[PDB]
Amino acid sequence: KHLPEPFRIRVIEPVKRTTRAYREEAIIKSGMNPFLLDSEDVFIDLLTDSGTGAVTQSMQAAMMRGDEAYSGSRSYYALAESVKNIFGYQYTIPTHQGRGAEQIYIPVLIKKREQEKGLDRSKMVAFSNYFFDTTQGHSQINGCTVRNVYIKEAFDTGVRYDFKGNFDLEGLERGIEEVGPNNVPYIVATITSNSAGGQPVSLANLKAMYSIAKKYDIPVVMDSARFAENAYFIKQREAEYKDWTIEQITRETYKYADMLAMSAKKDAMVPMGGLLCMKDDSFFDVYTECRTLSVVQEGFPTYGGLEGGAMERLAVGLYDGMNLDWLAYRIAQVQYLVDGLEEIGVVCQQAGGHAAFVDAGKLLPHIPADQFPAQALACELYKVAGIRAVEIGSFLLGRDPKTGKQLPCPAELLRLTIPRATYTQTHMDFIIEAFKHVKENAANIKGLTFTYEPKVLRHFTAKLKEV
Amino acid sequence: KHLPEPFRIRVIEPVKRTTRAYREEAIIKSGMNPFLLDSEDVFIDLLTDSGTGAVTQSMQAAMMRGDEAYSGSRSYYALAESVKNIFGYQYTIPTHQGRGAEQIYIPVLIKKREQEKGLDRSKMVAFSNYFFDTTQGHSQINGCTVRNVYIKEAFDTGVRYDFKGNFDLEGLERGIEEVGPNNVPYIVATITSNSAGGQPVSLANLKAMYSIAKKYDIPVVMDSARFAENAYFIKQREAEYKDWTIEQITRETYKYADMLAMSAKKDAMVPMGGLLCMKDDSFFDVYTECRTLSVVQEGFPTYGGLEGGAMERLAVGLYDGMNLDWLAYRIAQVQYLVDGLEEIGVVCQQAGGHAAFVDAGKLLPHIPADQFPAQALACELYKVAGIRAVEIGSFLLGRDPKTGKQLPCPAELLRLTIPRATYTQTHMDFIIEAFKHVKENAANIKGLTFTYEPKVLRHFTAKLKEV
Amino acid sequence: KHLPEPFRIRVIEPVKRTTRAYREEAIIKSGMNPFLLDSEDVFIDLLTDSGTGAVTQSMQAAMMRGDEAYSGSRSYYALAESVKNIFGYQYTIPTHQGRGAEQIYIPVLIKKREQEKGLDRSKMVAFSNYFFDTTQGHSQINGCTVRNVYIKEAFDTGVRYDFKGNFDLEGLERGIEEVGPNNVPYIVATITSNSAGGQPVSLANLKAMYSIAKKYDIPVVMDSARFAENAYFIKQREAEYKDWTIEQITRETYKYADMLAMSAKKDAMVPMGGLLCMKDDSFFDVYTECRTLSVVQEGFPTYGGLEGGAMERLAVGLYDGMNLDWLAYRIAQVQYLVDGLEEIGVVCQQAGGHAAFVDAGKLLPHIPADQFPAQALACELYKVAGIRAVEIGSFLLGRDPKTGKQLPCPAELLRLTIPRATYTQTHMDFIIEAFKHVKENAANIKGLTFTYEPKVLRHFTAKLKEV
Amino acid sequence: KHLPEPFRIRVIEPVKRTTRAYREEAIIKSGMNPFLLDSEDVFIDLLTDSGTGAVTQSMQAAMMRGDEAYSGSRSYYALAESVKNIFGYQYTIPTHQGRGAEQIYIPVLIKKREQEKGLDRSKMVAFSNYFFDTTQGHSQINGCTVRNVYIKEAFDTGVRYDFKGNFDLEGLERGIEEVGPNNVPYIVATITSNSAGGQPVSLANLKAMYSIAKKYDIPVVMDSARFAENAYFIKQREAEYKDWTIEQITRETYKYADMLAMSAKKDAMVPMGGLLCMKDDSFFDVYTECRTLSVVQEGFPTYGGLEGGAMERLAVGLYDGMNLDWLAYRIAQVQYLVDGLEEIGVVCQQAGGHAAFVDAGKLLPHIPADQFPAQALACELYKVAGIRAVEIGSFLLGRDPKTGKQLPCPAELLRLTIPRATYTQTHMDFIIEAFKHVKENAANIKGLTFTYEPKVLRHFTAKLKEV
Ligand SMILES: [Cl-]
Ligand SMILES: [Cl-]
Ligand SMILES: [Mg+2]
Ligand SMILES: [Mg+2]
Ligand SMILES: [Mg+2]
Ligand SMILES: [Mg+2]
Repeated sequence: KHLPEPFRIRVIEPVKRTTRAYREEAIIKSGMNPFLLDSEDVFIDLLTDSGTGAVTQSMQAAMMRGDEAYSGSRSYYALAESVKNIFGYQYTIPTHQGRGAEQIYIPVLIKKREQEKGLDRSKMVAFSNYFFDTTQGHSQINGCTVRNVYIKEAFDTGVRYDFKGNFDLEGLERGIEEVGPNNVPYIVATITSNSAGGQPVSLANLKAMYSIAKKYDIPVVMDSARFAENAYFIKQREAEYKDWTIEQITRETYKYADMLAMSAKKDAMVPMGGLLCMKDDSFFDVYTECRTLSVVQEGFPTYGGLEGGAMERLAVGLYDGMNLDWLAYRIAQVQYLVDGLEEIGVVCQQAGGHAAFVDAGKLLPHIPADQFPAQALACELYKVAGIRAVEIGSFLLGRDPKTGKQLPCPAELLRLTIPRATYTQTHMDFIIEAFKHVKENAANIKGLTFTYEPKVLRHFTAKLKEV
Repeated sequence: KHLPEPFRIRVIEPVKRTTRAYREEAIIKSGMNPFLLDSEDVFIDLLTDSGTGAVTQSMQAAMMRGDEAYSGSRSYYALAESVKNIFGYQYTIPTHQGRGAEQIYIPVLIKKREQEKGLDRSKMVAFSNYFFDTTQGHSQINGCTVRNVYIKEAFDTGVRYDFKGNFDLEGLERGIEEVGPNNVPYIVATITSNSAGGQPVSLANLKAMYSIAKKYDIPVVMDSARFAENAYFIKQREAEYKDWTIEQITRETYKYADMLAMSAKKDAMVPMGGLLCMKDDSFFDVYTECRTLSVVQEGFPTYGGLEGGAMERLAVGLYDGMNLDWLAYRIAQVQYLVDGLEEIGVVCQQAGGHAAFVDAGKLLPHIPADQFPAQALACELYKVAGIRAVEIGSFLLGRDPKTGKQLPCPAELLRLTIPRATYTQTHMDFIIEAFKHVKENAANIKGLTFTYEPKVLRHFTAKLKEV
Repeated sequence: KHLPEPFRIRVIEPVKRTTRAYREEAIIKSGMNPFLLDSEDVFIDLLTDSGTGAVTQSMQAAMMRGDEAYSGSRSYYALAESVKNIFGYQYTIPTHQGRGAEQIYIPVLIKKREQEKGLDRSKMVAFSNYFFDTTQGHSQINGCTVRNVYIKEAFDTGVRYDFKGNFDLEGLERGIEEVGPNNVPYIVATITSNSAGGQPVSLANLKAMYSIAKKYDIPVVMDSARFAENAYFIKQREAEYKDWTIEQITRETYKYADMLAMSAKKDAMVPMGGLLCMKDDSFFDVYTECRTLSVVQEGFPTYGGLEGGAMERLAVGLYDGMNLDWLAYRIAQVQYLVDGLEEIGVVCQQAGGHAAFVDAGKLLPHIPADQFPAQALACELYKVAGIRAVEIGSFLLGRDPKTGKQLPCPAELLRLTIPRATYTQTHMDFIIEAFKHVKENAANIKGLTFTYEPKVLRHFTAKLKEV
Repeated sequence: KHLPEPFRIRVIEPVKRTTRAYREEAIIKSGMNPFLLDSEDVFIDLLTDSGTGAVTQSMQAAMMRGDEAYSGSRSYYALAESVKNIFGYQYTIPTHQGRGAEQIYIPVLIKKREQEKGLDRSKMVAFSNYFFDTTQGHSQINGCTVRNVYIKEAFDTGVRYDFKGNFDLEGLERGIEEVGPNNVPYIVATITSNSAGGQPVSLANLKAMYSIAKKYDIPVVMDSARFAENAYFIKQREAEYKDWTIEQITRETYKYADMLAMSAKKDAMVPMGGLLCMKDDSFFDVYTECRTLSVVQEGFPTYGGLEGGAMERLAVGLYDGMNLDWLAYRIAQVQYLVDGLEEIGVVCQQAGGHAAFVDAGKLLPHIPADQFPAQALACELYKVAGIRAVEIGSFLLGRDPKTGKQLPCPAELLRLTIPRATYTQTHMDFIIEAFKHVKENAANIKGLTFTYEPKVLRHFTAKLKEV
C-alpha cells in the first residue's frame, strides 16, 4: 500500500503534458538517447534521485540565513553542531564536489597505517559490505585493492532476508587474516548497502563488524548517503530497536565507525554538498590531515566551499531526513512501484531501496544485446509515457579501450530511481501502466545502432537510430 | 480518473501522523470543535481552499523582486501589465483586505447611476447569476436589494447540465424590466458560479447577459475568483471554444463585463490579495472614484497596500493559474473525490467545483438537528482520519438575535473543500476510506451539546460535549 | 556623527543613475508632481518610511516557513508568542489593512464604557499625548472628539527637552475632570510621539499617565509603530533606565497600557501588517469584541488575513527591531541629516525622529503660497539630485469643499523621511549637497500652477506647469 | 570621492558591536590569530572578497527557479545562454569546486598540442600577463613551467600607468620564440591582472596579444574573475571605448581569446561556482575533452554539479555584474580606502583594484620579521576596531620543508580586500580611523611567538602569544 504523504505540497515546478507525436519527434531529435532530451520534455524523470528531491520549508528558508565568512562561519558551526547532535561526531568537514569526501580520506588513511603500522602499499586491501563504484574507484587508484564481503543472501532474489546489506562477518575476519592486518587501510560500511538495488545493514551486524575492526585497530568509515533509510529498516526489522526513534538508532549506529563520509544529496534532502566527519580525538590527526589535504589537495593552495546558506540548509536537512513518517512514506512508495511492476509480469534482476533494475533482455527477447535492448526500452518508455530511465547494459558498458570491440555484458538492465518527495502514487501507477503497455507491444520495439559515437563516455552524448 | 500531477513537488511542509488516542484527546481538548484544533494536529485540512494552496517556483521567486515604493512601483506596473495582457483591462487597483474589492465598487456604482440616471436608492436592485454571500452582504448594506437569476437546472442534482452557473436570461430581462433600468446599479457575473457547489457559466451565456446589460447601459462586474476554472469548463464543454487556449477564452470572456472584482486566493494561486479592475476609459471615472474611495474609504486618509513582492507574485500567478494541464488536473481531482464518495453511498446535497456538501443528516439520521449531526460528523472524521471539515448547518446558523432560540436549518451539511496542488490522490482515497468507516459506524456516533457558547459567531470558538 | 552600519549588506535593489536632462524630462512628463514619477526614476525615495525599509536575513527566511491554515496556525502562534514575550500581552490580533487596528478598537471601547459606565456619546472625548491623524480620524467618526494633551516644550524648537512627546499630566487630569470620566472612552499613548517630527515619551511620564487612567478606570491604548525607538530614547535619556536593555525597557513600558495598537511597517521592520493586542484577562471581553468585530466589521462575515509567512516574519521582526546597535545607528543617521541641513542654513519648522519638515516658504521666499513653493522645491530637488520628497502645504491642503477656494495654510513644508536600513551616509551627504545647491539657486526656482486638478486628493494625481 | 550607492539596501545581516575588553579577550582566545575568530566577533571582515559579496534581488530570486535535472536542465541552458549573449561563447561548462576550471583545461591543452604539434612536455612553457598562484600551481604540476610577461610599469608604484596589467608584447613574442611555439601549451590572459594589487589590461593590448598567439596557433585562455571591472577600466581609460557600454566592451574583449576560465565568486556576484567556456567550434574537441575529463577527472566516473538555482543565479549575476553604476561605485570605494590610508601616512607596497597591501614592517619597524609584524598589526586592528585582515608575510610563508627553518620574506604585508556591496563609506572611514590609531600607538604594539604551530598551513590554525 502506498502511504498518504506526511506533508502538504507547498511549491511546485510545472511540467508540460506532451503529445505522443511530440515525444516521437523529440526522441528522434535526441538520437534515441534520453540523456540528450531537454528536462522540459520529460514528464517523469527517473534518471537519478541524487540531488533531485524536494526540500522542506525550513530547509529552503535556511538558504537565506547564510554567513559567508571564509572562517569562523556561524553557518559552518550550525552544520557541525547538527553532526555532533545527530551522529555524536566532534569533527566536521563540509565537502562540495559532491561524494567528494573519499578522494580525501583514502590517501590519508593509507599513509596513516603505513607510517604507524608499516603498511605495505603493494599489498594493501580495503574491505566493505559493498563498495560504491566511486569509493572503489578512489581506492583502486593510490594502489589499493578492494574486496566486497557481502552475505550469501545479498544477491539471492529468490530468498527474502531482512538485512541483505550485512557484512559477511567470517569473510571479513578471514580477509583481514589473509591480507594481514597491517595491510588493511580501512573498512567501509555502506548504509544502506548498494548491493541488490539497496539493502539494509543491521545494527547487530555493524557492532560485530566494528568489534572485528577494533580488535585489529582498523579505521572504519561509514559511507552514509542513506543513513536515515537504514535506520528506518532497523526500526522496522531489527526487533531490539522496534521502539527506538530514528534519531536514537542513528546515534547508536555511529558508535560503530570511527568516521563518516557521505553525499548529502540522498537522505539529507539537499541538491548539493557532502560531509567527511570524525567521531572523536582518537581521530584528530586524521581530521587534520584531511582538512589540510582538502586545501592542498592539488599539491598547493586551492580555495572552495559551500555557501553559508547551503550549510544552514544541510544542518536542517540532516534532521528532516530522519522524520519517521517521511521515511515510512518514502520507502513504501518505492516498494509500491516494485510490487506493481512484479504484478504485471515485469521482471527485475535486482530491486531494492535505491533502485529497480528491469531486465530489458527478457522483456524484449528479440533484440540482440549489441542492439541495446535496454536503451530501446528506455526510448519506448519515453515515447509512450514521457518517462526517462537510464540504461545499465551494453550501451553503458562501452568498448574495450584496446580492441575497440563491444565489451560483453551479463544483462541488459534499465534502471529506475525515485527522486524523494517529488512524484505521487498517481505517477507510480502511470509508470506501471506504461510498462504494461510496453510489455503488450514488446514484439514491435526495434533495436538500435550508432549514427554518432564518442570515443569515451558514449552513453551521455551518442546518437543512434532504429534497426 | 485522477490525473497525474503536471508538476514536480519541490517544497513540502511536514505534517505529523497522529495516533487515534492522540486525536481523541485533541478533539476533546478542542471542545468537539475542529475550529479550535491546532493546524499541526490536522493531517488533512479541508477547512478552506482560500489562500491555502501551493505556489509555483516562479511565483515564489517573485516575492524577492519587490519594489516597495509608495507610488510608481515597478511591481504595481507588472501586476497591471498582467491584467492588461490577460483580461485586456487598462485599469488595475490591487486590494489586500482580501475579497475586499466589493466594499469599494458597490457604493461607487450606486452613486454613479443615481447622479446620471436618477437612480432611486429605495428601489435599487442588483442582479447576479448567484451572489457570493459577501457580495450580497456589501450590497444589502447601502440599501441595495439583491436577486439571483439562476437557471432551473442550477440546483437540480437529478439532471446533468453543462453550465449550471448560467444566468436565467429571461429572468434577468424580466427583473430589470420590473425593477426599472434606472434602479439597477449593477449586474455581477460570478465565474465559476457559487451555486450548487460551483458550476460554470458559458461564454454564450455571458455574451447574452452583457448584451442585455449593454442595452440598458448597466455596469457589469465579473466576480472572478475562479476565472481559470470557468475558462477550463468552457474549453471542455462549450463546443465553439474546444480548440481555444485558456488565455484566448479568458480574453474573449472579459469582453462581456465592464470591470472585474476578484479574490486572488483561489485560481490566482496566492495566499493573499485581490483585484478591482476596469476595462477601458468608458469606466475611467468609476476607476477614479474607486481608487479615491479606497484611500478615504474611512472618511479620511488611510494608507495600506500589498508589499511589492506580493504584487510581483500575483503578476505571475495570474498566468500560472491558467495552465491547461494544471486546471485539468485540479478539476479532475475534485471530481475524483466526489465520484469516490458517491460510490460508497455517501449522499451530498450539492457538489461542484468549489466544494462538496455531504448530508450529515442522512448519514447520521439518529442525531437530532439541534444536536448538530454535521458537527458530530466533523469530529468523527477528525477522530478517525485527522481530517478537518466545516459544518454548514444548525451549528453555523446560530440563534435568532431576538428570541435567543436556535434558527431552523433546511439541512445539516458538512463542507469539503480542496486546497490547490496541496494533497494527492492518496489523500483523496484516505478521505473516501474515512467516510466508508464513518458510514459503517454511523449508529454509534453521538450528538453534541454546548458547554460554552459565544453570543455571536459561535462556530469559531464554542465548545461542546457528547450527549 | 554617522555611526557605521551594525550589519553587512546582503541583498540590494539596483537603482539607475540618471542624467539631469533625463530628470528634467521626467518631471515634466510627471506634470511637476513627484507622486507621478516611476519608482525606477527616483534615485533616493524619501516619500515615506512606512513599509519601505530593509529586512534582516532571518526575517526574510521566515516568509518561507508559513502555515496557511485558516485557524490554529503555528505561524499565528509564533507571532502571538513574540508579543507575549516582548510586551507581556496575552492576546494578539493580527491586522493586515495596515494601521487598520483603530477602526476596530475605537467602536468597541466606546460601546464598552457606554454599557458599563453609561457613557454619553454626545459628550465623549478621547485623549492622547498626540493623536496620529488616522487615529484621530477613526475617533472623530463614531461621534468622538479628540484632544491632544502635549507639553509646552513639545513644539518649541527653541528649547531642547529630552522627552517632547510627554503627556501634559495636569492637562490630562484636568481634561478628564472637565469632560467627566464616564465620557472618556480611552486614552491613546503614542510612542514615539508624532508631535514635532517625532519625539520620545519617558517611562516616568507613561507611568504617571497610566496611574491617572487607572484611577478613573479608563482604557489605555499604546499606539506603538515606533516602540523600539522610544525604548532607545529612554535608555539614552532617562537616567533610571541607562543600563536596561531595549527589551527590558519595552517590557516595563507596556505595563502602563491595557492594550496596544500598531502598524508593523515602522520599527517592526516589515512591509505590511499590524497588531491589536490585549495585556491580560481584564480585557478579554474587549479582545473578543474586537476579534468578533474584525470578522463582521462590515456588518456580516468577511474573511481576510496575513499569509503565514508574513506572521512568521513579523514574529522575528519584533525582535530584530529592538537590536540596540541597529536603533543607535538608525537614529544617529536621522540626526546626521538634520544636523547637516542646519549647518548649511536650511531651516526646518520641526524635525524629529519621524521626519524633517523643511520650510520651503523661507527657502523660496519669492514664490507665493498659492503657487506651492514646497511643491516647487520638491521638483527642484528631483531635478538636481533625483530625490523624491512630499509636500505638506497648500498643495496637499487642497480646496474648501464648499467654496472651491484654496484653503489657507500656516506654512509651506517639504517632508523628508528615511526608510530604515536603506540608504547610507553617502546618500545623506548627497541630500545635503542637493539642498546646498537649491539654496544657492533659490531665486531662479519657479512657482507652479495647475494644468489638471482632481476634485479630491489632488496631490496624488494633479499635474502642474511652471509659472 | 566615495560615490553614493546605486541601489537600495534590501536585506541585512546583523553584526554586533563589541567592546574593546571583549575583543581583547577574543583575540587571546584565538591565540592572536584572526583566522581563529568567530565570524560573529568580527565587525568588518576584510579576509577576502571571494564569494562574500551581496547579491541583487533578481539574483536571489533565481535560486528558487531551479531545474535539478541531471541533464538537459533549463537552468543549465539559461546559464549557457547568458555566456553566449555576454561573451559570444557557444560552449559552457559550469564548475563548482570554485576556481576549479584550471585543473581541467590545463592537462587537456597540453595533450592537444602534444598530439597535434609534437609538444615536448620536458620543454613546455606557458605564458600570462600574470598567473594567479592557483593557475600557476596547476600548470607547474603536469610538468609545465610558467612565465609572467608583465610590463616594466606593472610594479612601479612610483609611476602612474593606465593599464599596468598589460602583457609585455615584445617579451611574449621573445618568449615563444625562445621556448619554441610547439612547446607553448597556452597563454593565459588575466583580467583584471592580479599584479600590483589588481591592474587593468587594455583591449588594444589584448588584441595585440591574441594576434601573436593566433600567428603561432597558440590557445588563449581568458582568466576572468574580474572581467567586468576590467571592462570598466577600459571604458574609463581607453579613449577608443569611452562611449561603449560595459556589455559592448566585454563582447569585443572576448574576441581575443579562444576560451575563458573563471571563478564566479568575484565580479559575477555569486557565493559559489565557476565557468570553463569555449568560443566556437574551432575548440569543440577541447570542449569535449574538458567536459569528458570533468567526469572521469579522477580516472573514473564521479558525479557533481551546481544546483539548478545556482546556475539560474549566475545566469543573472553575469549581467548584474556588468551594471555601469555598480562598477563605478565599487571601484570608487576601493580607491577611496587607498587614498584615505595614503593621506594618513600609511604606506602600501602595492595597491590595486583587488587589494591593498599595507607595509606592516614600515608601520611597526621595532618588530623583527621573525616576530611577524604584519600578524601583530592584524591583531591590533582587530583589538582596536574589530577588523579582520590577512597577513601576507613571514607568518604565511612558513618554514622550509627540508630545514624546518623560517623562510626569508621580502616584506611583511597586511592584505585588505573589500567584499562587494557589503560595507559603506562609513566603514571605510572607520578602517582609516583605525589605522590612524594604530600608527599613533605603533611603538607599543608587541611582536608574536608560537605557542602552537602546525607542520603545514600554519597560518590557518597556529596560536601565538605576545613577546
Ligand atoms: Cl528560517
Ligand atoms: Cl525570478
Ligand atoms: Mg563561501
Ligand atoms: Mg508597501
Ligand atoms: Mg491565509
Ligand atoms: Mg544537481
